[PDB]
Amino acid sequence: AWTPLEPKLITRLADTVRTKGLRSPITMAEVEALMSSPLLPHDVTNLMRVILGPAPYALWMDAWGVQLQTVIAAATRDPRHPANGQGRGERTNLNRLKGLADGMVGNPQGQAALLRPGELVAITASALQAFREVARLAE
Amino acid sequence: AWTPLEPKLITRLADTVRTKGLRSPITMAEVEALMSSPLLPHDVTNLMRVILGPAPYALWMDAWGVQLQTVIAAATRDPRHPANGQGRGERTNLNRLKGLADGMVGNPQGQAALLRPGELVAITASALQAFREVARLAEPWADIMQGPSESFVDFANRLIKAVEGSDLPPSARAPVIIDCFRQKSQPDIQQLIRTAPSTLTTPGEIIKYVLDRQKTA
Amino acid sequence: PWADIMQGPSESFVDFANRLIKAVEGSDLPPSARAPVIIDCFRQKSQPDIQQLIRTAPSTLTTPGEIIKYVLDRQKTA
Amino acid sequence: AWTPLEPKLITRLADTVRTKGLRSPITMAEVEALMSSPLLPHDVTNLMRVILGPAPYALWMDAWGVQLQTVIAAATRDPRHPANGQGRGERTNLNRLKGLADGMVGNPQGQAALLRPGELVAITASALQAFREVARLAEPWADIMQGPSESFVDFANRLIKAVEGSDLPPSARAPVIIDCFRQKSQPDIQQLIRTAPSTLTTPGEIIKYVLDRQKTA
Amino acid sequence: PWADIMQGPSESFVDFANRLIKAVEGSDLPPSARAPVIIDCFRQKSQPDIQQLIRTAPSTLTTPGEIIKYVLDRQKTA
Amino acid sequence: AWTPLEPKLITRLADTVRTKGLRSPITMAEVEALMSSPLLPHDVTNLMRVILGPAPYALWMDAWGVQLQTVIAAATRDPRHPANGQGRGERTNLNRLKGLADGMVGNPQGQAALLRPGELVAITASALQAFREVARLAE
Amino acid sequence: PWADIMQGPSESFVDFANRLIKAVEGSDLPPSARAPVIIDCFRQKSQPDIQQLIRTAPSTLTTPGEIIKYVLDRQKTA
Amino acid sequence: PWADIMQGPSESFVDFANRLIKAVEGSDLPPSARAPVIIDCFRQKSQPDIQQLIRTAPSTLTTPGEIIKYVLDRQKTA
Repeated sequence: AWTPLEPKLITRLADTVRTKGLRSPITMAEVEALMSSPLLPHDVTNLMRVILGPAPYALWMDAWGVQLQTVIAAATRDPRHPANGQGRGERTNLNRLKGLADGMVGNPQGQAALLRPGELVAITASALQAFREVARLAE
Repeated sequence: AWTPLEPKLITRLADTVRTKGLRSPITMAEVEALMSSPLLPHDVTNLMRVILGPAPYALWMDAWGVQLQTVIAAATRDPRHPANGQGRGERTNLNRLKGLADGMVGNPQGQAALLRPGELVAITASALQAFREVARLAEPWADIMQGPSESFVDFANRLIKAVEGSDLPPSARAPVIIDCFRQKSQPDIQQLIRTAPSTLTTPGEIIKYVLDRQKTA
Repeated sequence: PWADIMQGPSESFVDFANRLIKAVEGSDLPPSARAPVIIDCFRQKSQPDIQQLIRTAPSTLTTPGEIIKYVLDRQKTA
Repeated sequence: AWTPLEPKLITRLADTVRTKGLRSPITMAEVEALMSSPLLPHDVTNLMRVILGPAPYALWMDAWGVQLQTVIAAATRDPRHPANGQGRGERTNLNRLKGLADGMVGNPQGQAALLRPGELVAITASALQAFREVARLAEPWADIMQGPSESFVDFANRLIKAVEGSDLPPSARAPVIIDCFRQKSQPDIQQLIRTAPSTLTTPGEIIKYVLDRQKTA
Repeated sequence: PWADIMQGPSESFVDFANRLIKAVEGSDLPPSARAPVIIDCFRQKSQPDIQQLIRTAPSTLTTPGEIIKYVLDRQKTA
Repeated sequence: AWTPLEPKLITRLADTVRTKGLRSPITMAEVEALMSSPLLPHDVTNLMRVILGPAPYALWMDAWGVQLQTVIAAATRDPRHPANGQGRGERTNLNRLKGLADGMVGNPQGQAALLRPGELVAITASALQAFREVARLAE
Repeated sequence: PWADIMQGPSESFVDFANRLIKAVEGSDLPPSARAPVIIDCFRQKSQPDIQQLIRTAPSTLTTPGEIIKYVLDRQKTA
Repeated sequence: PWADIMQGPSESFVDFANRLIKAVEGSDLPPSARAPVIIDCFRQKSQPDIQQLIRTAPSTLTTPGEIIKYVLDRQKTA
């Protein structure tokens, strides 16, 4: 069952990003805090939509896609990925990682249903690395 | 059994709407948050009464009625609506959707008793769409120019804000943002983007390139 | 007093509408007489530019929300 | 049996391209006309040699090769191509499409002998798309303003021309034209469109309304 | 003669409309041709301020009474 | 079998419209000339795309749609329309008149296959009336 | 003579490319030596603004058509 | 000391590059840290004309030799 993040925490994090900036160690610590439980693509996408401005959000979408592509290359380079399965029918496509696959587009409940925990942690680590890249790039 | 929403959350949401406005993405996220569980007409009505001013509340009542009427037209166009039933005796009238039917007027307990979960989710989605309409209505991208003294990140922020908070379809924002970066953004940056040895096909990539090769001054 | 409310020369229209709806709903009128009074106060107050904007409405506006939407659409940006 | 195109039609088309340019809708219509029957690689090659200058001809050769390569990739991605056959011995190589295969180099009769009708129509569609690309490349909407002394029909003509002859998708031209009518078109017409008692949802309707209620001067 | 009627530089609009409607209805035109003629005479006579006022009508005026009402509403008080 | 109109005649008509205008009696006579044989929606659409500028073309699309809608109202008001049939399965929808129906979008050959001669003459008369309206409106 | 062709200070690039390709293809060179000569003449003629524009090409341009397309995209509008 | 090397107002760029590469390679840095340091010293030293010339590089320069070639191509002849 999907539970959304508190809008109070999200508002506090957005104001933190607004006053301290993207690169302060306190901001990265707060992001790591709100990045503790494995989030669904819907959660991370809406979180970055709210806390980041338009141009940093575009940059972050780009960087997140690139990092997820690196993850999928490593996944096709190793059939023992915690997102993959043993047979070929469990291979994870980027539509399933970005939340674009069938039964997931716009629906967080179905998303949480079909996604694997390894998928969730890989998406989360990818999003964190992308946030770091964009923060280092913006300023 | 009906449980009311916390007045603390409602007060925080009202102050959010008061400071950030109706159209900010944080405000829409907060509304989506408080719009998570299917609400009864009483809940949504009181919520909009508290968070919205008088005139936005009138506009929202209008828009909610229109959206509910579209829903009821789709319902009479398909007898398999999750609010409808199979026989004709379960057809859902607008008095039952707006909470005006018998046994519901002013009583949230009876409301929660007689209403269907499909009814609740349809009412909730209708109210969310009406809120979006009123927010877009209560408060121009093609008139945005980069000032002679303005930096590029401020211009990009302003332009992306005005383009995403406009009436364009979602699939037409990126090309418009790119073509506005190319034609606005005074001729130094125009020539900087023009003479790009690589092809830039995303606003983020254009922003990164310009920030790298910009004339430090 | 609702019948003394005018839209100031420099005031925006949403502020005037907020003030007027507040004073009309927080008054001694019956509940069934607030909407017609709000409409007829939008038409006679709300300084003559918006008065003419509401007068020359190709559609018939029969609700304060519809009048507010129409005026916000076609208002003179300034 | 191969029949050449009339040099009279080719001369008329060449003069059309010379006076109107590569991108005019009349020129594209004339090209579509002379692109009606499926042409052999010899025909299209000589046609583009005659109607196009040297540099546009080089560009067109490049673009035609790229489009034919995309076609051959789709062909190896589907063994049911009207140019392909069922067995592997009918697979169509680019030497057969560009007319470079054995028994075809320089000979249009042998070309017409060995080529398939699906091959011909694929070559023809590829050449048409390549011509469109080169025409769009050989010769900005968001920078168009209505001059202080310019009439409104001239401004509308210029704007619609620049918007339709641009890189936008076909489904994004009407909203862009409308929103450019509203934000460009100096503030007298801006206020004239703003105070429209009816909702104008088409460039033609906006043009008609403005032409009716415009300030005669 | 109806086709020689012009709105004087100092004349009000209701006097001009009265004179024009009088001369058009008391003439040799068929009954089914009076309203279009009165409208098209309002549009081409009625000195260029009112001409532009009628031209820039967001609504379509299809009756002499409607044109008279619109002009009386939005006329330049002087 | 579909045969296109000569680009030479179309070029001459376009230059006629360019020099004489839309409303001259010679221009209307030339349009009536090129409107002699019943044209398919593809033909009339491309013809108006070539001879008319962008804004007159938008106006003409609007007017053509309105006139075709009046025709379809008269058609549902009389089951004996030369475009209609006797049974209800031959009723003509606006997607079939504007060339938007199935098997017709972008293909003039299939268009000529499925269309009726009554359909063609109704489309042609509608387009002529729309051209007259737009010409009277433009100047 | 192809080796004497320079892009004038006021001449556009498409005219220069047309003139150069004409003079190179209508000359005594073998057919297999025209494209490299056209490329190397684009690079050394075509006054230093376009020279630097071609020099700083992140991609490798190996055809006169590709060079023409690149230059037409990134040229200094003036 | 490498971190004290600046390009003089009148000094050419090849002399500055020679001096900087000499002082960086003949220093106490590890071998794997010389190229990034040379690049970042080209970018921050090398007086603001060449600084802006390197900044506005449509391509990404990831080697001291490539930076030197680019600057020598597009340098202001004087």
